[PDB]
Amino acid sequence: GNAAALDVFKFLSLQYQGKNLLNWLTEDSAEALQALSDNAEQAREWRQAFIGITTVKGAPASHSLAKQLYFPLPGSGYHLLAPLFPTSLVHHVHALLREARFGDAAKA
RNA sequence: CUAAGAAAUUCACGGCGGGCUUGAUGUCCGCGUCUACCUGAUUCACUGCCGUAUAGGCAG
Repeated sequence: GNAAALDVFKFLSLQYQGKNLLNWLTEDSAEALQALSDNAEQAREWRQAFIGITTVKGAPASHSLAKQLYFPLPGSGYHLLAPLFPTSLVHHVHALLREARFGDAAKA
C-alpha cells in the first residue's frame, strides 16, 4: 500500500503483554477491545477496521502484466494458475542466507 | 497452450616516469626385461597389337 501509513503497521504489530495485537483483536478478549475505545461502537468499528487488513480487499483479480499459466488437467481440461510472488518465502530464505554469509558464527 | 505474451545501453577518452636481484653449493650408492610368431591375402588391373576411335575386340 502507501509507504507513509506504515506507522499503523508497527502500532498494530505490537507485543505489549507478551504477544501480538492481531490475535487479541480476533478474539473477544476483555483485556483488549476496551483500552482503545470508551464506547462499544467505536471499539467495534476500530476492531473490524484493524482486522480486515489481513483479508482480501476487492474482487479477486490478476492483472494483464501478471503471469497466468495453463496447466493441463489429467482428463481433458485446463486451469489458469496465476501465481503470486512468495515474499514471505524469499524473506525467510534471505534471512537464512544472510545468516550463512554474514552471520557472526558463520564468519567466525 | 511454455513465471505465457512485449523491449536499441550509448556517446567521448594519453596510463607513464625511474630502477644492479645478487653471494655460496658433491646427487648417489645398487640392478638379468624376458619368452613365442607365414605379411599376404588372385595386392603387378600389366606389356603389345587390329581399329580414326575414349566405341569395341585380340595376343602371352
